[PDB]
Amino acid sequence: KQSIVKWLFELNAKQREVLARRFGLLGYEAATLEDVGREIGLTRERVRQIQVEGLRRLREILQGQGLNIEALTQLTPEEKLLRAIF
DNA sequence: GATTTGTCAAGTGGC
DNA sequence: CCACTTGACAAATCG
Repeated sequence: KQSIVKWLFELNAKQREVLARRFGLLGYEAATLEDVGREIGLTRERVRQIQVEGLRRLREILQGQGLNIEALTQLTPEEKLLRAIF
């Protein structure tokens, strides 16, 4: 309940894999849209589509009154996720 | 100064 | 409706 990565586990593996692969989170190294789709098996574009849904859908999920201020290039990948959600 | 990267509007098409 | 591609496009990117 102390970081974003925890709430990443509320989506299908695709919106999880696409997010983690793209933001350098959870062991993966931050990757281009193309390299993520080549490793999943989808087009460069659909990966952004999977990204935005899971990103937009992560905003809905975060409306559980999480005391938004908690622990929010010097930007560690977790902090690159939040400002991508909202 | 071109290649790469993200993005758009419109496209196929239904293990 | 859905997952997904196609083919354009400006802009970030890199040297």
